[PDB]
Amino acid sequence: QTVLPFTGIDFRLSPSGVAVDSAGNVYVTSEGMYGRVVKLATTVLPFNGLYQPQGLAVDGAGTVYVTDFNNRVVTLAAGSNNQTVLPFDGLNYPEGLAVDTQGAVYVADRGNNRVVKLAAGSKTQTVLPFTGLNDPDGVAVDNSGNVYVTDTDNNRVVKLEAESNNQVVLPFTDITAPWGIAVDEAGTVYVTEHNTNQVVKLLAGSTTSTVLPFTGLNTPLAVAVDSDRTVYVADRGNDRVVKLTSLEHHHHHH
Repeated sequence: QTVLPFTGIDFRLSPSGVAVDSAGNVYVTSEGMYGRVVKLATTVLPFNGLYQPQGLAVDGAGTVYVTDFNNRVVTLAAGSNNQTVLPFDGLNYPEGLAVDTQGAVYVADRGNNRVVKLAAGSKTQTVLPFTGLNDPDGVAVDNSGNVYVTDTDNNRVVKLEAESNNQVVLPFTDITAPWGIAVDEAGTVYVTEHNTNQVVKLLAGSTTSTVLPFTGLNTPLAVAVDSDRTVYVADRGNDRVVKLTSLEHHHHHH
């Protein structure tokens, strides 16, 4: 277990989201009235007008996607100084955000109890056929197009299967108010919760989740997983990002 050196900044880090790109750069949303996206290669990315930024994601091209409480999703192409606003419509306190391998953008529109999707280049959104959501917070999408959502106020993690289009509840053990979510290349789902200061995982097809051996955690809000399967957690209560390196047999990938 390692604390990332987010040093050389004036402001309180106040992490609300974490993401890792191809090259191991780590991106964090810094949640204040003045919002920022910070990158540890420490730089503050040139986003303008972020107000309490929440979820973020980064795709294979290095484009960074961020939701905030001005009810929008903004993107910044790699290197660019001009953000664009994606044409989502009618968001209400969007929290988690995910981007799939085809560039579609998924937003947990928490205030509207829904997950909305915008295909790449599109300008009309679709509401995904989830049922019975109640203040959903985190969203993730795996390589097969399965969508996972932390349905926070129903104390469950749901998965919209791409093959059946049916919603199923994943067997996480005694989960309460799940918040952050991420999915890795093997379909392992990682979740944080408001209730317990634990980060838990569930292997694909497994019947029991396990607790990851992090130690110092206070209020883990966000989780990300890199291609080595190292896990990163926004440990909000201690103003830091912690990572837990995977076993060596996971550090081969192409």
